[PDB]
Amino acid sequence: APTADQLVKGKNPKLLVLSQRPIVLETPYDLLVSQPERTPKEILYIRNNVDLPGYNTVEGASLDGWKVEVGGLVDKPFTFEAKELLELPQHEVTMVLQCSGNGRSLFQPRTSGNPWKRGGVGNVTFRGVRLKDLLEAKGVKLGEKALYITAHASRQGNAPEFVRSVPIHALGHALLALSMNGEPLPAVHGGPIRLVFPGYFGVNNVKWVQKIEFTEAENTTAEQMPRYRVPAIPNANIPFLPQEPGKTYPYSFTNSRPNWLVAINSFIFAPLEGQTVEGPYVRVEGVAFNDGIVPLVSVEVSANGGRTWQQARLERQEKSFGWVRWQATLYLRPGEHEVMARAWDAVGRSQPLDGNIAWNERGYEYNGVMRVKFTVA
Amino acid sequence: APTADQLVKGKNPKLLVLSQRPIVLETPYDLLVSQPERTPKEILYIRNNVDLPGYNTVEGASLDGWKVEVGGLVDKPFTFEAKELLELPQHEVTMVLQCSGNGRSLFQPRTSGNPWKRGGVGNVTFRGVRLKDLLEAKGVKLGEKALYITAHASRQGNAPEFVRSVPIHALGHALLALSMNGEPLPAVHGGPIRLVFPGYFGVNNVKWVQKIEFTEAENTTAEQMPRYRVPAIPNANIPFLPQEPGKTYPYSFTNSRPNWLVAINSFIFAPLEGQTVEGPYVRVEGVAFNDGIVPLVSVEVSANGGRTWQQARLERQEKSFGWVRWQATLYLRPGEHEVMARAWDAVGRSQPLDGNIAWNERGYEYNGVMRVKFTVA
Ligand code: MSS
Ligand code: MSS
Repeated sequence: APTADQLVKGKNPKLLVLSQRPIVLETPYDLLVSQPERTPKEILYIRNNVDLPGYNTVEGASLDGWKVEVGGLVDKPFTFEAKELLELPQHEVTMVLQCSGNGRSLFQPRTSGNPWKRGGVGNVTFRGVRLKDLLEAKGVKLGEKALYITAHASRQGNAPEFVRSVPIHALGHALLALSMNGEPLPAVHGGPIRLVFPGYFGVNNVKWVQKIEFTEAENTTAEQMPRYRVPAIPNANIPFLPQEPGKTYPYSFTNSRPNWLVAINSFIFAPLEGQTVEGPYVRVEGVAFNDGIVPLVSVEVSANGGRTWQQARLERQEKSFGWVRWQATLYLRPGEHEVMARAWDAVGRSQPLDGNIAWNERGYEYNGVMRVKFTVA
Repeated sequence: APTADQLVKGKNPKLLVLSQRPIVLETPYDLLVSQPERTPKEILYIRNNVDLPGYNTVEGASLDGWKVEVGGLVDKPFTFEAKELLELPQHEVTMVLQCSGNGRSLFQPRTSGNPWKRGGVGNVTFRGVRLKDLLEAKGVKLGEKALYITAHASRQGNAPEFVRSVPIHALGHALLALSMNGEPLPAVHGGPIRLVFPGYFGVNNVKWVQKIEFTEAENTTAEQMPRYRVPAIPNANIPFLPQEPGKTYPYSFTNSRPNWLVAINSFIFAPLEGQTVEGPYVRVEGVAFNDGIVPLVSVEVSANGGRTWQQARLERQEKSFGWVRWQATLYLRPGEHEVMARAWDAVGRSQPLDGNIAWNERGYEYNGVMRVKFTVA
């Protein structure tokens, strides 16, 4: 019954309320496509597993008294006040912030969790201090056994824990974010301080970060195992181990992998589903992205069910954690049509033609080839 | 100075001698493409790391007295005579047998190791007893901590060890091979008994198998670490972690993955490089394969540098560990042309447009898009 603006001060009233407690808001697709360069805080999706009491606003939060512990496998563990970061060199990164569960509702049969369509994604700029720059300023060196960064959320207001482990390789780009889109980081988006890992799924970008621990192993909390994992052959070159749709899987550390690197994807922004569009030359537009480790090589479109794929034009060629706009202009005769889009990156990653092959019981990492049916007048 | 037939009795004299000691023979490409359904023993490539004395023939070897130990994390370790397998249910599998290093010479700058072009591959049928069927017949159950199959070669004739670990998930298809292409398994191809893992690189298919050990960890031999590995983020969804070409990498268990699942690939068999072919309709032929876990979705060809990709026709649609033949008939005007081929499978795997992005100092897992330049008359 409450609208998004009543749950979170300053949110657009049209955001879809997937959950009140905890707070989960989805961007309507028509609103998402209206901001193809950068998703503003008024429409950016929300997914809390754990609400921090009083942080349910798009307004900034005070850094005053916000202490962060840095420990585990470092030579000299230390605590810093967030305000110290104001004096350190700052960097910004434009990145796709996407929920592990975005696309969940496209799996069949229905999976468990927030029933996202494609509105659990945004493209935003975070600004703050690189974690490696803070360690350098403090004169701290990582231990040889440090294989993970394990980030813990604040538990202020008697909140449950929220603990995520990412690979130590994420230290290269890890960012203590103080700002989003040039403004104070919204409280509801993890203000006053969020640890962001560019090119990693949203779950890993810990809002209200209070502890940063260098660990030899993945943390053993529920939020790390069995949740936020997909079936896999560990350290083998297959994106996931396909399973029978609808079957429960016995998740362990040794037969499943975490939601970490953002799955390669492309979204069609124009035309929209069921739209009538004019003339014979139809300009198909969208966005594409990967985990930012390598550049995209192509985004390709098919209007003949994959018999032929046509290279689209990309807005930029260089790799990015942020999405890249694309367009392909197709000659189409009047009547019903269907266009599909697929991304292809420099290490050969692409999208499955049938996204349901990735069926998993909590419905993570959907990246099936997007199809749009429309009419040419 | 010795020809292939002088190093290994019954090999075609035209095989390329890459190494005498140990024995490494490469199939010339024109000979490989001449057998597009099944590679015969007369032309099949050889790569020994460790020669077993007297096993340098295409002739079969006696099973008499060949004892295999099965141990580690099983309830009831046991030893069996290879001849026992004659009485057990047998299965056969057609599979791509490809060296980890196939394509090595296409990396730039030059890497270390056997300078394969594309002739370190064959498509063969192995027949014997599934390892899981032997465990079932013997009434043996795997321990909960069994995470690897660790296969040891015979050390008869004072030979050095050869020890490979694969994931326990490989138990599903693991095969104790007694025959190849309907004949006694050639001694030089691991007769009288070879443990084969369909869809895994050649290195893992241990010739002259003497011990099969279920282990909690990868073995710590030189042949497991640092050799036969590529840089990676362990348990993250990227086929490898790209590195600067020509730079030495500090391989460990925690920053690199083994050569395990066969990398998705496609080879163009017709036309051949620099060939003149007739008329306007050019029939491009080749083979494609992956690790057999999922079907291919398409093989696609481009004659315009990737601006458009055209779906080829596949010989078969069902998944296979063996290669699948494909053909695309292209309308081409007279003059110089270049055709590229790319495979795409059901989980979205494809090939990098520039294979050199995978540069690694021992030159493993090359799978760059193959290009063939030819003339249309
Ligand atoms: N602290 C914290 N953080 C955090 C959380 C919680 O709950 N808490 N969630 C997750 C998730 S889950 Mo799924 O994978 S997506 C997601 C994200 C979201 O973001 P935004 O809300 O800002 O949009 O966040 C992330 N982070
Ligand atoms: N026992 C044994 N096994 C074995 C060896 C040795 O040395 N030893 N080598 C490897 C390798 S390395 Mo590279 O990844 S390839 C390969 C293969 C081959 O096979 P053939 O010769 O039958 O073709 O084998 C495999 N196995």
